[PDB]
Amino acid sequence: EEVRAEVLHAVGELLLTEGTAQLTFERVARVSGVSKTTLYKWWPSKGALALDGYFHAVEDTLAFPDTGDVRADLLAQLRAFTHVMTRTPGGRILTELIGAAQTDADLATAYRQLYSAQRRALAAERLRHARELGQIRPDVDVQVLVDQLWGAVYHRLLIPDEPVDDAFVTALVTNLLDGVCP
Amino acid sequence: GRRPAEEVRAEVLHAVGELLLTEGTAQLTFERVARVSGVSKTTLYKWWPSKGALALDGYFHAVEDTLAFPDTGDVRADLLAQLRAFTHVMTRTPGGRILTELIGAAQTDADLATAYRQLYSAQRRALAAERLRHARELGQIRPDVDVQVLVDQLWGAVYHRLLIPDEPVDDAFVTALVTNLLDGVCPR
Repeated sequence: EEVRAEVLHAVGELLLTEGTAQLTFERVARVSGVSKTTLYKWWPSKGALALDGYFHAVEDTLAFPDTGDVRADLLAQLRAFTHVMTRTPGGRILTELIGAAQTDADLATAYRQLYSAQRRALAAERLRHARELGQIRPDVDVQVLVDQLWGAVYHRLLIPDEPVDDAFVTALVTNLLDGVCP
Repeated sequence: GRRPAEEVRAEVLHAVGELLLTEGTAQLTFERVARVSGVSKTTLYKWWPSKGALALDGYFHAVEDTLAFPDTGDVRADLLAQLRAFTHVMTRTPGGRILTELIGAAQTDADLATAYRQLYSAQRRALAAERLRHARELGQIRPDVDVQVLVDQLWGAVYHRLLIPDEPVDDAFVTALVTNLLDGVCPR
């Protein structure tokens, strides 16, 4: 049934208020409905459950605006993205998961299937619409842009040699849209 | 001192890089390095307080020459040449896996994360930012551009696609990273 909803909802609230440290099947099984091998059938791991619950928890906050101006909408989405990544547990949640995935193939697969593939598709989609209105050159690969935008933020988060601030986010978009050469 | 002592440090670092790149990080041990180099563990422990620091320092010096920045006066050509050597190292060498797994472990090991920056990433960044600032000083990059941001939009973009492979890391990807940035992605 759609009972998968109540679970995701519970997991989402937990993740956004305290991270994954105490995210257990037992606890989730109570706060919501029933475990009964269910959670295990739907979600084979703690990471799977975390990823699924996380995706749906930030889905709306991270949705792309479409007011006709790619610059403004990209800035808007990236700023909502950086707020989630730097002001809520979202950043710590994803970096830990990304970290663990480097030596756990199933978790890596789950990360892409329950979170990253969809996020990238959502970004590429908004980018394609701009590319249609001729706001982005016809020969530009939108998937590359995703890595040069959100990817860049992920990078500073994973390897914090430099801070993720609004100036950073704004330069990301401006450098790309206007180019860095004279 | 810093001569016969630095020579010794270099030999050890060379041994570390050789072992690390052929056998992987799990195989790297102080006992193994000491045996292979002929230098006592006592000395090793003094220079590298941990296995993490040992691996990172050896790794940085093993790829240094290969990842050095050409400085021919053509930022586009030099950037493409460096990103391609970088891509080769990260995808066609054990180096890619070695580094990504250290980045992964660093996510839950504060000390390793600190060593990763001090012995590898901070210096890689400075090397890249330096090449970029040079291009800016020569006028090939707008003077109001923050080169540190560019670092994340080039190498950072590669690391990202490498850490989470939803898309492939090939030459087309590499070339697009540079053209998008240098030429911009908006018409005209």
